[PDB]
Amino acid sequence: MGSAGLVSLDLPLDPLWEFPRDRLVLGKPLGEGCFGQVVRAEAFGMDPARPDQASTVAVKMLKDNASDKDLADLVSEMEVMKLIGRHKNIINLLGVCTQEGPLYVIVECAAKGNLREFLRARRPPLSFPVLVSCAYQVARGMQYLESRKCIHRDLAARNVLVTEDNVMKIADFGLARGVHHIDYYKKTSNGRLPVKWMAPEALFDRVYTHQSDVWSFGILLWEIFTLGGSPYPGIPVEELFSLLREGHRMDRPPHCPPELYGLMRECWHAAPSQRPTFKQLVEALDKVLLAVS
Repeated sequence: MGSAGLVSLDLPLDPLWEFPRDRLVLGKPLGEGCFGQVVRAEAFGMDPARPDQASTVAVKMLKDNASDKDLADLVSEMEVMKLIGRHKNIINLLGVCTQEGPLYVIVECAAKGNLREFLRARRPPLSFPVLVSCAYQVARGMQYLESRKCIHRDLAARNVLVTEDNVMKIADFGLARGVHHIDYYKKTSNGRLPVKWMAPEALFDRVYTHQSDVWSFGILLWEIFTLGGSPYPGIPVEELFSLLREGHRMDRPPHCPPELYGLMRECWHAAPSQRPTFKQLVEALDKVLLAVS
């Protein structure tokens, strides 16, 4: 501004999404990375009727040491989450604070952490109905993301969050273009390319599609029925590329229903046109819920 000689440029006001900053009471941290954090908060008057009613939310924000690149990435994520629309099995945007302060991106709260940590903590609770429901819910989330033309490009157990009522919420679906995104939760994190989740065409040709997300869902299924196991255990990256190029895939986990491994194999087809759609995976997993009960 020429009038004031202001020190910083402002983000544009979207009245539909703007939430009052005074109504957001910040509590304890859900996570903290080096350049970003996620704070638990109580949002008063989140819905039109029932003012002064507190609802618990997660507030995603950058720390002071973050760059303008990092802000552009968070803003890009915000704008994708504005367009995606509401669904039970994805982390939805609840509100934003863009004016007269730092950017807050208010999203749904998932108290039990990611799906990998959830499953690893419950190792001898996790019966077959619960595990098939986790797979089903993620499948339904991905079905919705496909219908709204959203490719995830990094589907894994570590990016599926879990609520207090064991609802699976897919996270990180609308990240910005690139590979070097900041971590919001922990100070030391894996920055590397998630090679063991990526489809061959995504690995070698860098072609990301809905079909390559289906490959990743197959590895997430393998993660679920190994109870948060690490894929391709003790296989180096050079050996992995060689192995995948021969047509080889991971073995069926112990005590895994044959039908579920059948779905993994079809997800792991070399030719992406032969892989099943998320609608087919939802329908197939629905049948397993009825049989397993």
